[PDB]
Amino acid sequence: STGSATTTPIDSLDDAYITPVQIGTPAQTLNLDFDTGSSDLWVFSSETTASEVDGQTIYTPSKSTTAKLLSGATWSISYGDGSSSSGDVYTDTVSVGGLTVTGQAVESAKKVSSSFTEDSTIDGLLGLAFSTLNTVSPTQQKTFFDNAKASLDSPVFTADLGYHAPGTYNFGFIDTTAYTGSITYTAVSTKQGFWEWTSTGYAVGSGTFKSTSIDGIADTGTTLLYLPATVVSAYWAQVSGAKSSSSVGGYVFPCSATLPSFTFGVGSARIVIPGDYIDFGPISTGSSSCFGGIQSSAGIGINIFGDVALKAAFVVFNGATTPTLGFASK
Ligand SMILES: CN(Cc1ccccc1)[C@H]1[C@@H]2OC[C@@H](O2)[C@@H](N)[C@@H]1O
Repeated sequence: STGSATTTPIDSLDDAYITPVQIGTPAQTLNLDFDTGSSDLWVFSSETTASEVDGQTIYTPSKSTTAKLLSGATWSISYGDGSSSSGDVYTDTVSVGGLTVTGQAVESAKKVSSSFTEDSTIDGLLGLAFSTLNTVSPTQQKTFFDNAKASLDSPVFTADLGYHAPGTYNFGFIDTTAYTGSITYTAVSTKQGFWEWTSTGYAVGSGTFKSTSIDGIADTGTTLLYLPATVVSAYWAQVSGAKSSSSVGGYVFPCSATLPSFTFGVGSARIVIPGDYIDFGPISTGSSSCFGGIQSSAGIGINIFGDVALKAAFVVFNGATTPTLGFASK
C-alpha cells in the first residue's frame, strides 16, 4: 500500500503545517500537525474540557462505529516549547491520503495547554518519531507509521514541505519526480527515539563551507532551525543590525535587511536554505524588528532541523531495520 496527502501551512509564516486525517466510521476528518519529533497521535475531542476548545474540529468517538475504548490507558505529554496535553485512548480506523490503519491508538484529549487552544487551525498532532517515545500508559502504543509499515510497498515516508505553499507527505514510496539530483542518505541514531543524524557542516551565504559535525534531529513539528550558538552567531553576524534580544527570546534583525542563505551539509551533499526562508516577520504588528528563523539551541539540549531547514529539501524518513534519513534538493 501507499498513501499521499497534501500538507498546508497554517498561516503566512509557515508556523506549522496541517494535513487532513480521516478518523473513525463514518470518517471524521481532522487537520493534524504531522510531527517527526514526537510519537503520539492525539486529537481535540468531545472529551476535551469545553473552555479549552476554541474553533478546533473535534473527534467524537461515540459517533464512530469502529471506535473502542482502550480500557485503562491514559496519556500525558509535554513538549519542548512548554505545551502539553493529556487524556485517555481509543483505538479506531485512521486513514492518511488513502492509506488505512485499523486499530490505531487515537489519544483523546481531556486537557490541552493554552498554546493548543489558541491555535484554531490545529486539531491535534500525528507523531512520526519512534514508538519508544509514545506516552500511553500502561501499554505503550505504536505510531501510525509503525502500524502501517509492514503493509507499505516500502517502509518509508517522505516530507516535502513548501515555502509559503502547500507540500506533500507520502507513505510507502519515493516520488522520483519531486526532487532534483540525487538523494543523499545519512545514518540515524534511534537512541533518543528521534530521527537523529549528524550534519557535516555549514556555510553562510556565499562563504566557505565549514566542516564540522552537528548532531541534531529532523523535526517537522518544530518551526525553526536551532543550531549551536557558534553557528548561529556566525550567521547573524552577516546581517547588519541583527542581535540577540533577551526580551524577544532570540535573534531579531531589521526588517529592511536582505538575509543571506544558509547551507547545511548532508554527507558530501549540500542543502541550501534561501535567505527568505529565514524571515519570520515583524515581532509584533507594525514593528520594524523581524524575528529570525535560525536560533540558538543552547537552551534546548539538542540541535533541531525544523521546518526552516526541512522545507528546503525533499526528505526521506527510511524506517528500514536500520533507519536512515535522505535529503535531496528540489
Ligand atoms: C507541540 N508543538 C507544536 C505545536 C502545535 C500547536 C500548538 C502549539 C505547539 C511542538 C513543540 O515545539 C517543538 C517540539 O515541541 C515539536 N516536536 C512539537 O511539535
